[PDB]
Order: sequence, then C-alpha cells, then structure tokens
Amino acid sequence: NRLKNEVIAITGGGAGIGLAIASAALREGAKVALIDLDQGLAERSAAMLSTGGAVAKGFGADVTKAADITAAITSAEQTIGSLTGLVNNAGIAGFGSVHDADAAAWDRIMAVNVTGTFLASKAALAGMLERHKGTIVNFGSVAGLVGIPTMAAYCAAKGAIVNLTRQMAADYSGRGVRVNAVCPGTVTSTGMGQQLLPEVQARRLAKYPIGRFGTPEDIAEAVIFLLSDQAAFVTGAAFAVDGGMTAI
Amino acid sequence: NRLKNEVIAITGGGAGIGLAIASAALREGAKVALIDLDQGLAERSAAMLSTGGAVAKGFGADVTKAADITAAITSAEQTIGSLTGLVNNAGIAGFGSVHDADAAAWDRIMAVNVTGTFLASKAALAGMLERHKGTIVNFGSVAGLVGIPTMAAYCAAKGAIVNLTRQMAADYSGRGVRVNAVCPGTVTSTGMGQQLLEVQARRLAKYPIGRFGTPEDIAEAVIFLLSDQAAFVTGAAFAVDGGMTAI
Amino acid sequence: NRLKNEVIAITGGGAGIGLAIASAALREGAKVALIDLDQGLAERSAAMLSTGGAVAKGFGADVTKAADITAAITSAEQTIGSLTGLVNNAGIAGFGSVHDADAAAWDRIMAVNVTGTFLASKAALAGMLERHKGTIVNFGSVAGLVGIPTMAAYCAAKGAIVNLTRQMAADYSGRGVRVNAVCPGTVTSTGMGQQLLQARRLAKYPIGRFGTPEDIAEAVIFLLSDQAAFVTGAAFAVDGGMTAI
Amino acid sequence: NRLKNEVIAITGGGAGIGLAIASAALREGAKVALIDLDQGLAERSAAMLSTGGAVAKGFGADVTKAADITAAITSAEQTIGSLTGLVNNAGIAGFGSVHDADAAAWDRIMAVNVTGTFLASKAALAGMLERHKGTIVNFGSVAGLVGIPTMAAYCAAKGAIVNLTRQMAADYSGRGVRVNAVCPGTVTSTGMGQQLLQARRLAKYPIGRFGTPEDIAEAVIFLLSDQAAFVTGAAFAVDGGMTAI
Ligand SMILES: NC(=O)c1ccc[n+]([C@@H]2O[C@H](COP(=O)([O-])OP(=O)(O)OC[C@H]3O[C@@H](n4cnc5c(N)ncnc54)[C@H](O)[C@@H]3O)[C@@H](O)[C@H]2O)c1
Ligand SMILES: NC(=O)c1ccc[n+]([C@@H]2O[C@H](COP(=O)([O-])OP(=O)(O)OC[C@H]3O[C@@H](n4cnc5c(N)ncnc54)[C@H](O)[C@@H]3O)[C@@H](O)[C@H]2O)c1
Ligand SMILES: NC(=O)c1ccc[n+]([C@@H]2O[C@H](COP(=O)([O-])OP(=O)(O)OC[C@H]3O[C@@H](n4cnc5c(N)ncnc54)[C@H](O)[C@@H]3O)[C@@H](O)[C@H]2O)c1
Ligand SMILES: NC(=O)c1ccc[n+]([C@@H]2O[C@H](COP(=O)([O-])OP(=O)(O)OC[C@H]3O[C@@H](n4cnc5c(N)ncnc54)[C@H](O)[C@@H]3O)[C@@H](O)[C@H]2O)c1
Repeated sequence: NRLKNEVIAITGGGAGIGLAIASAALREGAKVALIDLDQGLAERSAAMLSTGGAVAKGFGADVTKAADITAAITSAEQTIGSLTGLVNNAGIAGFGSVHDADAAAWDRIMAVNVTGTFLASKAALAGMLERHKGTIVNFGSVAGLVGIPTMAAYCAAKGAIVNLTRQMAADYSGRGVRVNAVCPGTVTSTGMGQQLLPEVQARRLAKYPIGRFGTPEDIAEAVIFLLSDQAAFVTGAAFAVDGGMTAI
Repeated sequence: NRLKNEVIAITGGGAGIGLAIASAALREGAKVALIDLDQGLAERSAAMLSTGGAVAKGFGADVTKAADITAAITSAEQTIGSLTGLVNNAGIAGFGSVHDADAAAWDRIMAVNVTGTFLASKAALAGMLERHKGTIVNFGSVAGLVGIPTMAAYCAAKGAIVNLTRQMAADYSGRGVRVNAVCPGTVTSTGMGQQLLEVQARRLAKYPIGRFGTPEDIAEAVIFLLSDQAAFVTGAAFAVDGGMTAI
Repeated sequence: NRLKNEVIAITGGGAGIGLAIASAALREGAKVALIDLDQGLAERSAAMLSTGGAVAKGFGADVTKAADITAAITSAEQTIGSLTGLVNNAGIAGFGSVHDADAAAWDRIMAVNVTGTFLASKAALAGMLERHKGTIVNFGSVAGLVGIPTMAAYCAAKGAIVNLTRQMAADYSGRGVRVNAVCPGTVTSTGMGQQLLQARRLAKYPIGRFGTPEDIAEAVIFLLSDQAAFVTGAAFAVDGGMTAI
Repeated sequence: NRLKNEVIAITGGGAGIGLAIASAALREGAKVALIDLDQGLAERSAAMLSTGGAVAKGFGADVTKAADITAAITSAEQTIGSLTGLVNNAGIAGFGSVHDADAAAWDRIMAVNVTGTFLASKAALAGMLERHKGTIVNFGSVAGLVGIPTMAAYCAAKGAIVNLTRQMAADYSGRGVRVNAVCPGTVTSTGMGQQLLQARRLAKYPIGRFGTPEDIAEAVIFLLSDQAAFVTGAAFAVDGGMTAI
C-alpha cells in the first residue's frame, strides 16, 4: 500500500518501462493514467491492468503537442482524480553522430524527450502547485550521464533531462513538489531495447558490473520508491539504476 | 514484507539513523543485528525494538578494530542467521580545516568512517560471496559529494566512502553482492546532528525542500537499497538530501 | 606561441566571452574567425583585433541555420585556412520555470545553445575528421551542472551541452578530434551577464567574486592548445568554486 | 613566462609526473622545490634541472611525517623564497579488494595519498594564508572518480582527495588560495605506471592511448598559473576521455 491514495499519470505508459511502472504502481494501491502517443495501446494496456479492483485508464497524447498532453492530463484528472504524481517516461532514441546525424531526427529526439518532459510537467504543475503536493519522476539514462558512441541527439536529450530535473527541484521542492530523475542502464526487452540492439555483445555486457542488463521491472521499482511518500526527502536526485555502469 | 527472510547487520545501530534503519527493516520483516561501539546501548535499543515478534539483537564492537568487528558479525550470525545485508552506518564527524586540524583527530574521523567501512565489509564479504548473495549500504553524505566549510577530515572520509562504494560495486556486483552509498543531507535530531549544530536560516537555504532530513527519511532510502526490489541498483551514490546537491 | 599555426572559429565571437577568446587566441598566435549572428559586429570586432599582424576575420551566421553556419565555416576555411579548432561559444539565456515558460522562448534557447553546437560542429567535423586533427570547445555553464532557479530551458540546454560533449568525445577522440566543455560561473560584464541582472548570488562563489570574460578565455585557450593533448570529454569548471560547494 | 615569479613545491618531485611538472614549471619561469621520500633522487633531479639559469632545489621528506614535510617546506622557502604554489603529487598505489586487502597496506596507501595531502597542505597554508596568496594542486585520478577493479584502498584514497579538494576550496578560495585537483588517466611510463602493469585497459580510453607525464604536467602548470585565477575547487579530468564514457 505504498502508493495508497496516489493518482499517477505515466507518459509512454502503454508499453515497456512505462507499462511496468503502471503495474507496480497499481500493486501499491495507486490509480494510474496511461498517456501514450498510441491511444489504442494506452487503452488496451489500461484494460489489461484493471483487474482485481485496480484502476487504470488510458489516454492518447503526443507529449510534444502542448494542447494534446494538457487535454489528456485534464481528462485523466476528471476520470481518476487530481494527480499526485507524474512520470515523464515517454522518450525515443535513435542513432547518429554529430558529423552525420539528420537534423530532423535530432529535433524529434530532443522534442519527445526534453520538450515532452517540459510540456507534460507544465500541464501537471498547475494542479500540483495549487495543492502544494506532487512528485515528478523524469527519465534520464546512463546515456544522460556519460557519452554513448553514435547517439549524439539522445545523449544530448538525456543530458538535458538530468539537469532540467535539478533545475525543477530547485524551483519546486519548497513548494511541495519533489522532482527526481531515474537514470536506467540498458533494458533489452522493450521496444526501445530491441531497436538499439556476439563479441560486440560481450563487450557491451562487460560495461555492466552486475553481469546482466536491466528489466522493465527493475526500473519500475526505483520509480515507485521515488513516487512514494517514503521518499519525502528525496528531490533533485539523478538516481542511477544501471547495474553499476556509471560506477566504472 | 519487503525484507522478508533478510538478515541485516547495522553498524552504529544503537542510535540515530542506524536505529531508524533498524526500525524500518523490522517493519519490513528482516531480522536485525545492531552493532555499536556502545554495547549497552545496542542491547537496550535492540530490546526496545523487539516487540510484536520482531527480532533484533545487540552487539558491541568498534568498527575500527578488525578482530572485534569480525567477532561481532560472527556472533550475530550465530544468533540470527547468516547475513544478507550490511549497513555501514557507523561514522563520526568533527570540525577542523586543513590548516588547523589536529592529526590525531583527522585520523580518528578517517578510521571510523573509511576504515570501519572497509573492515566491517571485509568481515561480511566472506559469507556473502560464499553464498553469492549480499547487499551492502555505505554511508556517504552531501559532505562526501561537495565541500563543507571547516570539515576537512570528514569531507575526505565521506569522499572516500563514495568512491570506495563504486570500487566495491565494480568488484562484487557480478558475484551477487550489490554495494551502494546513501548520501544524506543534514539530519538535525541525532547525536551527530546535535553535535554539529541568520546562520540557521543560511544553512536551511541550502536545502530546496525547505527542511532538514529526519532519521526516518534516510532509513527509507536504505531499506529500498537493501531490498530485492533494488536488484539492478549497485554502485550508486544515492542523494537523499532535500535537493542540496542539486543546486 | 601556444596556438602557433592554429586556425580557430569562434561562434558568438563578436562580443563578450567569444571576443575575449578571440583576443587570447590571437595573443597565442592563432588566426581566428569570428562568426556572429550580428555580421557587422563580427566585422568591426575582427578589424579592431587585427593589429600587430594578428589575423582576425568576421563572418555572419545564425548557428541555428544549417546552411548559414555551414557557409560561414566554409568561407572561414577559404579565408584563413582549414580549421584546427572550433569554439561553440554562441548561446542565449532567458528566464522561465517549467510551469510558466514561454514554449517558443524555450525552443529558441535550446536551438541556439544545443542545435547551434550540433550544426556548427557538424560543419567543422567534415574537415577535422578528414585531417584526423581537431579540437572543439563547447560551452556549458554552472547552469549545466546544477539547477538554477527560474531558468528551466537554459539549464536544460546547458545540461544537454555537457553530456553531448561526452558523447562527441566518445565518437571522435580516437579519430584525432578532442571535444571538451568549459563550464563558466557567472560573468557579469557581458551582454548576457547584464541581461540576467544579490549578496546571495555572490555567496554561491567561494572565491568571493564573479568571473571575467578573460578568466574564461584562458581556460578555452588551454583546451584548444596542443598542451591539452590528453584532455578530452572533460566538463571543466571555471567557476570560482561554485560547483564545489 | 606563465609562472614568472612563482615558487612551487612539488611533493614526489624526484621522478615521474612530479618531475615532469618540475620541468614544465621551470620552462614557464618558476623556481621549484622537489620534495621526495627519496632524498638523493630529489637532489639529483634538482641538479639535472638546474641548467640555463633554471632554479631547482631538492629535499627529502616523507609527506606522512608532519615534522619532515614541515622542515622540507621551510628549507625550500629559505632557499628559493616564500611558496606561491604546492603540488601534492606524492602518492602510492597497490592492489587489493575489500574482502582480501591487507589492513597495513590499506593504511599506507591512505596515508601517503590522503594524509600526505593534508600534512603538506597544512604546512604550506600557514605562509600562504598569511600572504593571502597561493595555489594548491592535489592529485586525484580517474580512480578517484570511478571504481577500479581490485584497487579498494587506492580508489578510497583518490576519492578522498577529490572531495577534500572541494572542501579546501570552500575554506580558502576567498582567502586567496585556490585549490584544485588534477585527475589523470593511466600514465604508463612512470614507476607507478610500470608497477601496476590490457588492450581491454586501453579500450577504456576513447583517445586510443594512455597519458604521458608531460600531458599531465601541462594541466598542472595551467592550474598553477594566474591565467587560472577563477579556477578553484575543480576536479579536472586529464584522462583521454576515460571518465566521459
Ligand atoms: N530501453 C532502454 O534501454 C532504456 C535505458 C535507459 C532509459 N530509457 C528510457 O526509458 C523510457 C522508456 O523506455 P522504453 O524502453 O520503455 O521505451 P519504449 O520505446 O519500449 O516505449 C516507449 C513508449 O512511449 C511512447 N511514446 C513515444 N513517443 C511518444 C510521444 N511523443 N508522446 C507520448 N508517448 C510516446 C511509445 O508509444 C511507447 O509506448 C524512455 O524515456 C527511454 O529513453 C530506456
Ligand atoms: N546526522 C547527519 O546530519 C548526517 C548527515 C549525513 C550523513 N550522516 C552519516 O550517517 C551516519 C549516522 O549518523 P548519525 O547522525 O545517526 O550518527 P550518531 O552520532 O547520532 O550515531 C552514531 C552511532 O554510531 C556509533 N559509533 C560511533 N563510532 C563507532 C565505532 N567506531 N564503531 C561502532 N559504532 C560506532 C555511535 O555509538 C552511535 O550510536 C554516519 O555515517 C554519519 O556520518 C549523518
Ligand atoms: N555571461 C555569463 O554569465 C555566462 C556564464 C556561463 C556560461 N555562459 C555562456 O558563455 C557563452 C557566451 O556568453 P556571453 O556572456 O559572452 O554572451 P553574450 O550575449 O554577451 O554574447 C553572445 C554573442 O553570441 C552571439 N549570438 C547570439 N545568438 C547567436 C546565434 N543564433 N548565432 C550566432 N551568434 C549568436 C551574439 O550576437 C553575441 O555577440 C554562452 O554560451 C553562454 O551561455 C555565459
Ligand atoms: N602513473 C599513473 O598511471 C597515475 C594515474 C593517475 C594518477 N596518478 C597519481 O599521480 C601521482 C604521481 O604518480 P607517478 O606515476 O608519477 O608516481 P611514481 O611512483 O612514478 O612517482 C612518485 C614519486 O613520489 C615519491 N613518493 C612516494 N611516496 C612518498 C612519500 N610518502 N613522501 C614523499 N614522496 C613520496 C616517490 O619516491 C616517487 O619519486 C600520484 O599521486 C599518483 O597516484 C598516477
């Protein structure tokens, strides 16, 4: 019951890590809104999760479109109650180095990750600040803390999210809204994990002291801790959940 | 039941944050060994905690004395079972800058913090490695991540613990032992917090959240890091600091 | 003579820190290209600097416009020689928190800082990689390492630059191109310094003063120099102790 | 002449990186004192360096012995003038994980690195603070910023130095003494480099090579110089990109 009486909106909640966050949040007693670019996916996943009295509802929105994400959060609150938590999990990745990256792809990666975090937070903050209560979990990555070959826009975007999190915590922690970033290591099994996939495999695994990559469930547990009132003194943190990657 | 079937030794467990960690760990179903320089206090605190079927036992040891901390860990395991977790909470603080610090005072702060973490971990690691299962939580501080005026030895000590944590995670994460460091902000109410007490408003201003931490705040982070829900968390310097290191 | 036979392009070179970098680089024997949104300013500043045989030339370009910045870099190389160094100094700042920021202003701040760094680097990298020799200095800030109240877009932008720098170093260090970021503390006297204008502010700086454009320029000149041959991927704090406390 | 009228004491100055620092500092016009555990080595190295008008003097001291390091600094100042800079370069390394490290070896690694930095700085700070002028460069490592397998005591010691540097900068930057740490990557060619001696190790370095003593020396000379007047509290990675990935 660690999230009893919490109401959590999760962007990109239809699949992957976002969906695993939803499952764990429901386990802990929260009501959840899955907000995803793919409306059908958000609704199918919310149906799948709403067993045994658990309450999950789905909403379609592109986090890069201010009016759409704002409308989704408004609909979510009308449906499941005023938000107490927001997880800015929506993100995309792609390849391209500074010398050869496509400028349009660059912009889209920055938009979904950085602009989406900004716009979804902006929508949620109106209510959270009014109520002097909220918790926002942003999505960094090991790729936001160190450099990853051939991923210039993505490392820029996740780097932006890491420090934006610090900035938001500076503004809002004293006003009742905690803001933290989870920084996951590689999670292979999601759509993104598959997108980014022998000797080269072994070298990649060798960057992880724990000797395995992460699961969506591994990351979801850290997010559930940060959302909970047991983390009342945690704000502004870039919490590495990465099997040791950034420790070496 | 987040720590069901866990057996957790907590150095400095007799009081303050260590005691709060013990309370939360028992809440989550763990068996706890309080290991404290003050043997009587460890025992009395363990007795106090042991209600409602909760199992806490107290042991005396100075973490800077290898034979003594080794004996205490062995005795704990005889009493409550093989360790699954170790919290290196024992620490001392003090004042003194590089230009005026006394060498003996410097050495003692380094000893309890860094050498204690080393020796207590060394003792626990034999069993944890043998069983390919363990979780160690070390105690950094905001004072291990940034510089604090007039606390040279203490900032060096906590700085050491922060990077030693990364080093330990590098060695052991693949062998079944996670090692992490909680880095608390100021916690006023403990013996250490009291010891270190417009100057007030200035200190508070460094904390975006607008208050200092409680032992309970810190205990919750430690309980998370101890739990199997934190299975992919290792090598982390986890700031639990009201936003201090974010600005 | 620390930058003898070096050819350095400096975005935002017409004024402020960029101009101070130009002055110091010329002192050390470099030829410099001042690339500024304000073309007249770039030209006037370059002429002012071109004394005692020093070679400084001005170019007009908005770093957020790929064609324009690419053209300026191409012309710089035609004018003063193939680049050996690029300083992505161009940046803008503004105020606004997540809950109330102008989304258009947010985009412009991200564009000049992050996209400008990307596009200018992209143009320079063709030649630098072809020659297996280059040094790129990006502009972070203390605002890219910690959070600053009421500056969401700018902290996001400088945060991006800090980690983009690491990413660029990962790609290119082994190919002969070092990439580093200078992270300055507050520098009062520039246009940006004045725009953003406080014993409380000063209290954030252990050294007990804010920085000068010259302070920052010296760090950039070191990073540009071959004396810094093993320095790459670094986020170098030049900040009077700000991020140390 | 970047260090004209500077007077720099270098612990561990008789060989390796310390000696390279001495050479570069003399190049830039400083007077130097080499203070080394090996007195004869300090003397021989100082004599070797004292050509063409360069002034280098050697002294014997174990930095872990307060009386010895204090005497050496005093003797240095009698010979070459009041110190303006101190480089806490003396250090030792060794292997051992938490589970198997010998406690005596642990203490010795912690002592030379951390306690030596403390004691040497303490001796130098009396004069520097009295004059409201100094610059201190401590020696971290990539091993002070991240974990290195099988080097528990050394990683703890270098970690201590990195944050002690921040703490010292907090105390003294406003009192006229800058304090910074260089954090070098692997440097193969020194006594320590040889002691610790694969392609797997090299793969940790984006730049595709290990460092030289000269690479590290240049960063130290920059930090010592007044061109770095606003640089304090910094943990400056000079590491071929190691900590960037
Ligand atoms: N998979 C990894 O290895 C990994 C590692 C570190 C961090 N991350 C980060 O974790 C988060 C989740 O990653 P994942 O692996 O679960 O991703 P995923 O691609 O498996 O799932 C992402 C979900 O977000 C949605 N989405 C994409 N763009 C959107 C938009 N503009 N608006 C609303 N929704 C949108 C997708 O439709 C999708 O359902 C991301 O921010 C990602 O960058 C992933
Ligand atoms: N109180 C704070 O503000 C604060 C902030 C950040 C980090 N910390 C750290 O948290 C930890 C706990 O702090 P606290 O405020 O609870 O401390 P505390 O002084 O209130 O209590 C510490 C306990 O450790 C025991 N202890 C001391 N030396 C010991 C030794 N050599 N061997 C065994 N036990 C010993 C004491 O007897 C005591 O019971 C420490 O590592 C401390 O450095 C404290
Ligand atoms: N002044 C400070 O306190 C401070 C502190 C840390 C970092 N910085 C950073 O240092 C850099 C320089 O700052 P400054 O104080 O000298 O700035 P400034 O505003 O004084 O000067 C900036 C120059 O860049 C030019 N410029 C602006 N937009 C451009 C564009 N789209 N394309 C090309 N040129 C453009 C301007 O015309 C101007 O000449 C910036 O990246 C800034 O973010 C400044
Ligand atoms: N060589 C590397 O790969 C590397 C990398 C990063 C950092 N470092 C650090 O750089 C510094 C220099 O390393 P190096 O490779 O030149 O070492 P080195 O072993 O080659 O030389 C060190 C010198 O310090 C002296 N010394 C040792 N103990 C002393 C003591 N107790 N008191 C006074 N002098 C003492 C030695 O006599 C020796 O002349 C050290 O702090 C080291 O930890 C080295």
